Amino acid sequence: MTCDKLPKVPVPPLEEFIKSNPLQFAYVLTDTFDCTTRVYVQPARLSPNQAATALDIRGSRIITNDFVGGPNNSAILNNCTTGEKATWYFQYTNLNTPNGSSYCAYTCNGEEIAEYKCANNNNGTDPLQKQAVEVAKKVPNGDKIHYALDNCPEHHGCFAFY
Amino acid sequence: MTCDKLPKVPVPPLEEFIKSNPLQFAYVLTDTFDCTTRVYVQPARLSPNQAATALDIRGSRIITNDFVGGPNNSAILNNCTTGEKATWYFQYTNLNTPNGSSYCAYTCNGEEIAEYKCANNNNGTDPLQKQAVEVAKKVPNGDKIHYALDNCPEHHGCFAFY
Amino acid sequence: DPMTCDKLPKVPVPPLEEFIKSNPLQFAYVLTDTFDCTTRVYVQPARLSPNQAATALDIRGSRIITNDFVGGPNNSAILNNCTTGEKATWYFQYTNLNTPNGSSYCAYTCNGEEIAEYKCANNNNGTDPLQKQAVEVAKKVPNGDKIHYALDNCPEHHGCFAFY
Amino acid sequence: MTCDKLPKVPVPPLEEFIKSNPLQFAYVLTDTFDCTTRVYVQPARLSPNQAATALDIRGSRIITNDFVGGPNNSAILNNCTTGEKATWYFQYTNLNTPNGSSYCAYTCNGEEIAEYKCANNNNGTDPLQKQAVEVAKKVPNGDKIHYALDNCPEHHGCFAFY
Ligand SMILES: N#C[C@H](O)c1ccccc1Cl
Ligand SMILES: N#C[C@H](O)c1ccccc1Cl
Ligand SMILES: N#C[C@H](O)c1ccccc1Cl
Ligand SMILES: N#C[C@H](O)c1ccccc1Cl
Ligand SMILES: N#C[C@H](O)c1ccccc1Cl
Ligand SMILES: N#C[C@H](O)c1ccccc1Cl
Repeated sequence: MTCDKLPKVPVPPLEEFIKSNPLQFAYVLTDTFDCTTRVYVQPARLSPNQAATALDIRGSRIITNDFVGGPNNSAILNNCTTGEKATWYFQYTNLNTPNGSSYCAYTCNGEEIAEYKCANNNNGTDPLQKQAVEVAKKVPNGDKIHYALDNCPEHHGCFAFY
Repeated sequence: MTCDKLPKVPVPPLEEFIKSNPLQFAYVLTDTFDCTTRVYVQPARLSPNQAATALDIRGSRIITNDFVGGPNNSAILNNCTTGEKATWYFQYTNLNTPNGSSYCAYTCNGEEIAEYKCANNNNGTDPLQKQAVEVAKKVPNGDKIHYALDNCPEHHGCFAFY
Repeated sequence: DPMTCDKLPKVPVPPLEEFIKSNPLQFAYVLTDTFDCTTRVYVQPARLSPNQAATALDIRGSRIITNDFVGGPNNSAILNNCTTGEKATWYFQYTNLNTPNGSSYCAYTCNGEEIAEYKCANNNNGTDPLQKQAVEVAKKVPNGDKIHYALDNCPEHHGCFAFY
Repeated sequence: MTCDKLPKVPVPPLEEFIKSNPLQFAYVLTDTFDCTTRVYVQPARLSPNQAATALDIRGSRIITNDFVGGPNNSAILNNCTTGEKATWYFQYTNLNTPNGSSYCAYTCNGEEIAEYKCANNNNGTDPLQKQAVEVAKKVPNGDKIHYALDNCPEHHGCFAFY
């Protein structure tokens, strides 16, 4: 019921995320991540630190964050444009089931939730995702968590991009 | 000698491209693909057509194109914002060698080259890439082909994105 | 250097007289194909206009698109399409009007962080160095890859310099 | 009473016409210039001949004519689309009074009036315009001269254009 107290499941291996690509966010907190597709990328061959990268794609705009594993099943995201760091966790993951992939992740401002991202590739049918969203919405600031896919731009022949 | 007569090698399996991710374009024709990172994405689980997607990323800007195989070792790209189609070929591919990946790809305007993209993840050291560029530069419009990675924006903690 | 449309420069809108003294201009770079082969003429408000909105005329042969405009906050102009009633909020990336080498500017309207339309006008055959740097910057924002040179393969004139 | 004998007042300086912009035609002869707004444009900076241009605007359509001074207080118009020439005169002008601007202009087919255009930006209140029209109507073919602004298309937020 406070953000610091939410579940922290192990971060799955990178290949599980790459196999899930692409995902879309069904629920988010700030309207930044509305109408958004997530793609995970392995580190560049010549990258010395070997950090993987999350791509958050909204139409023709992309947000990029390198990420590396931290303590307490955290990931630390490095905004590629800004240099800003955030500590993220998974509330749960459920990748590459026979009904597809879902997960919900979050980052905190102490006991409040600063950002929330629930991703899937199965149109929101995972029963885990339903229960996770209910829990998150009761954490302080969680009232802003909303369905992210309601009035999105029309497509021009691509399924996952517009 | 003319664009319509350039080599057209078989398109590698999608897995070989995804294993190469991310790449950058070392040589391009127009200014569009300067300072750009390419990421290949598989089709969304629920996509009926199962077209894969090419992501061309330059800072906060992304250009997206679904692609499918066509005749004569072609790929037909569908621009995801416009629905415009372009027929592309590979001049050569050399993916996932012990020295990394490279390829050069092109699209024609009759006998002229309209666009050219040479990708790698090994800082331009594949000897195939140098010979391919020297050939393409001699095709009509090919004089515009240029090194694409001078004076690109500075990074903020990520190796492959900015 | 600025990475999204919402972050582009917003210079002060010059007095309308500076635009009218620049008439007519042509668009060298645009985003959609609507404003290819296009000449711009600025018109003061009609004497009897209730709101004193000036008008931008975008002329392409025998066709015209018209937008009333008025000043808004943050150096914006709010445009009112006279045919449709559609409104849009425009800014100037830069203006360089009435120099000893003529006039140029680049203006834009955003769809949030993407550029929705772009219009680089001049009357000096695209020689202003500001215009080159501006175009390069605007192309790099989301959707800016569509910005193109607008004056290739336009219809032949019949004896008028600026209209066809 | 004959078109060739109508008054031919001096063509005012272009600046006086530009200061009057925009005008509308209250009376015209043919159907062509019903529901029409007139805007005058100076020559382009790079025009070698330095001819100004009259813009006749009717919704989304425009007729354009460069014009230059000729003998007898004439203007010679050059249609920018068709190349057609016509010799025009002013019956009177009354630009930039404290009650706004009006004028009446004409072109002849010998003794007949071929086209007539009375412009104003004061809703037709200049007494000169009334007397001019009554005179022109008595010229051969002047029976066709009519009020031009009756059943005009509805507007969408602009005063002078639709
Ligand atoms: N598979 C799947 C989802 O339907 C989807 C739709 C649009 C964009 C991305 C995704 Cl994953
Ligand atoms: N590996 C590698 C390359 O150096 C590189 C640098 C920057 C962006 C992408 C790539 Cl592939
Ligand atoms: N459309 C358009 C113009 O080029 C413009 C840009 C910015 C402010 C006003 C105007 Cl009319
Ligand atoms: N002055 C000038 C330009 O060359 C020009 C050519 C054609 C139409 C308009 C303009 Cl401004
Ligand atoms: N109204 C009118 C005429 O067509 C005209 C246009 C420009 C200059 C002179 C004249 Cl008479
Ligand atoms: N001022 C004035 C006139 O009433 C007018 C109305 C509509 C279009 C143009 C003009 Cl000048």
